[PDB]
Amino acid sequence: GHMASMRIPEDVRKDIPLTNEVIYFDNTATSLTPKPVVEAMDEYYLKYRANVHRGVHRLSQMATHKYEESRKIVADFIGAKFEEIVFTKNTSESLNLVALGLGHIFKRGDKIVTTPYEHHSDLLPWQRLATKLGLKLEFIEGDDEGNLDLSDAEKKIKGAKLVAVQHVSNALGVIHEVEELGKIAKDEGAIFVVDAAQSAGHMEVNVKKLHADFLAFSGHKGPMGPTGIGVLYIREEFFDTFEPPLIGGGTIEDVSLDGYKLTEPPERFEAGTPNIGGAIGLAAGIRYIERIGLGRIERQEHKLVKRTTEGLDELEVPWYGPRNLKKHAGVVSFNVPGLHPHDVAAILDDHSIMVRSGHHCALPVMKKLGINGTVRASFHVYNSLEEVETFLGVMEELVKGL
Amino acid sequence: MASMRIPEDVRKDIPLTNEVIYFDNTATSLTPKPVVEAMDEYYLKYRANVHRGVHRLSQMATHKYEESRKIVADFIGAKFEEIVFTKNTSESLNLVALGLGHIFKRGDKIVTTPYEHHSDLLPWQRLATKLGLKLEFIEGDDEGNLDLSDAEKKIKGAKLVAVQHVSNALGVIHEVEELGKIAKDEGAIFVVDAAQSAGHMEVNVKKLHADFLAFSGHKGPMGPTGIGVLYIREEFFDTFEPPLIGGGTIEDVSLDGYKLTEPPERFEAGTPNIGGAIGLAAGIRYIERIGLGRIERQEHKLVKRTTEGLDELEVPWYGPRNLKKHAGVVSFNVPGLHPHDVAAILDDHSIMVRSGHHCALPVMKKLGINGTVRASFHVYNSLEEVETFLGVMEELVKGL
Repeated sequence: GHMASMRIPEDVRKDIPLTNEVIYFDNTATSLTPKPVVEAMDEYYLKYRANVHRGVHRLSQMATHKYEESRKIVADFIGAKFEEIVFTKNTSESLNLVALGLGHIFKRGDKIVTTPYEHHSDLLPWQRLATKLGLKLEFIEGDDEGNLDLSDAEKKIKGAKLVAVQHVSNALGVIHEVEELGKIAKDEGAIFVVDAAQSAGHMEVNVKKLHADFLAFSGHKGPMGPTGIGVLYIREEFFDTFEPPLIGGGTIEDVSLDGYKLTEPPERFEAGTPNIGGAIGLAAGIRYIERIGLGRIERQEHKLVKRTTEGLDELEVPWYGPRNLKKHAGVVSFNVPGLHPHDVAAILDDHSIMVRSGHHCALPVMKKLGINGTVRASFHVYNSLEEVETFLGVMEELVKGL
Repeated sequence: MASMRIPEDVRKDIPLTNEVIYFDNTATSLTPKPVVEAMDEYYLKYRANVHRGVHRLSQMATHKYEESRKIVADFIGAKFEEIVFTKNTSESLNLVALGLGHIFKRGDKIVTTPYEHHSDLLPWQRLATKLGLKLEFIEGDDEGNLDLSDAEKKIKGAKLVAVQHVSNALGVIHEVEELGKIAKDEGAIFVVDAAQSAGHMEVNVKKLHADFLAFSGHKGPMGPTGIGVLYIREEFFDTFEPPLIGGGTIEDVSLDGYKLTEPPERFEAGTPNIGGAIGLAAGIRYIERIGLGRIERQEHKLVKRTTEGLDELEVPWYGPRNLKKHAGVVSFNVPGLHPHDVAAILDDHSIMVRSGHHCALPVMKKLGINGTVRASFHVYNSLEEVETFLGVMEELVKGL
């Protein structure tokens, strides 16, 4: 897992056939998958297929070893300990598990604080908890670009029980000052939860630097892994507090008809046969990312955002999110005046340019901006400035087409 | 179905069959190349998120994801909207218990079997503890046979009944049709753990009288890991509270609240295991080409010869002696040898089997044993393999 010499983006594109067929700017929805990751999964399926849990036999020994290796690889990627990594199906499961597993700690009137730009998965579970338990759900103030008011964050966070924030917005591309928010939460004694679904694999994600108590991410996005695998980081300090929401096979020490005994993390939290192929694929993605380097990925994406946003300004096409590109990830949301985003996306698709349109599972963002949705181009290290120029040529013809 | 030799033409698609004698199918099945091919095709050729995005990749992924759900629905006799994707059976079962929790009142009763896998036991125990419910177990014998009279007595007044279709530790095939009729007569919710029956024999929600049913793609259906199914009968759509909510489960949201969408999306939070659903559908299509009939027949042959062969060697084996009630699972013990040791020796001969409690401690405690060695099959296993196995077991037993 060390960086290698390589040409970006050429050397990455070589491993991804779809890059030869379409201009894929829908990375926020899901990334394209490199051949080495598919080969790693295929190897499991065809060469060492077996359940884990240290079955006596050789195949289970090899699957168990690779599963464990994958969990270590994920731990190392985010700066956590092996035992603090739990595998889930996606970020959404991970976040819901936090709310279910911590539900018992709240008293009527306690406070939960989040941002107004959260993806539905990092809003709904907290709304349900607040409604059921009579809690206060408060939102840090921010502007239409996604920039949070840190003075308001300090006020809001004081006396909060739990703070949940996204690292990067999937609709705006704003990169929040998570390290600062985490500091405020820990200085105020609040539990700090981070939705890293749009940051992981696109920039540094480190639990210690973020002051995270819980952190969630999805394999299928930035990390260039498969679908059906997500991660939930649980800081060891919460092992005596967090109630496993899902229990059963693989989570126990002892069981009888009258009760049962739970084992230790991380198995205590992983009920049933895990997504063994998916964890292996994710580890593979992470290794692939490590070879490239998160610094190269960040830098490439910034070049793409810079040219895209500048192009759109030359076309008088309004774009959303921060103007300071230092705080803008590889996501450019925009709109063509007079045209519904779905129509724009359709035109782009006719030109083999894949973008997403709509509310992006972020209705409160759309409502705050007073818009119905946006068109969204989102990048990864394999996207090229040439593709951005094709895109801008198409948007130019669209715009002139009135 | 397609004309093919069993097990030879299935074996041709599973390279591992050339390396080992795989008798740990109840843990997980081996995966045929066409299932891996279907998933690779998704990853390399139409990789995208679903939810009907405008772009062509999303249109194709969405089409294939919907197709996969229909294939699953048809495999178990359900409707499209009643099929919810989960990571595995365990998640499925946990979701039932969490999603129905609100309907219970102190003193209501849940009934299950004493042979349940932990995943079909612990969620009920927890629910019973949290809410102050009665959790009762149907009496039965050491072979796995339930006492249907006692079942009648216990199910009366029950709010919810949960049973496994087939035991992963004993191989017993329960009278699920009969139990479900009883449950429905008594006004109880009927939940079925089909993890061990799916892909090995017919599983039909209408015949079983299921209100909820769970299974795992990685077992009998010859699908990938990380994909499970939770069937929710339409009658419960507005009763079942979705335990996981978020992306993809809504019609509208605002800072002050939300409204959920319709099933099945209402119950599937976040990006689904698209790859895994497509793989599972591929496995179900592969199974269907073989035909469940031919699967069940091939397995009965292997069990018959195995159980006869062990009888010859005076090696005790567990579960029903009546083979019509005995699935493709044979648990046993070699007297004077711990099951892990038997498994290790077998492993030396390239025969893969599992040993231990099989996530069924109550079975082991009921039988007065520490665990068992367990050989389990699928349609790709052969009688020649069983003979090789019996050969190794004979030599072993002979080391008096």
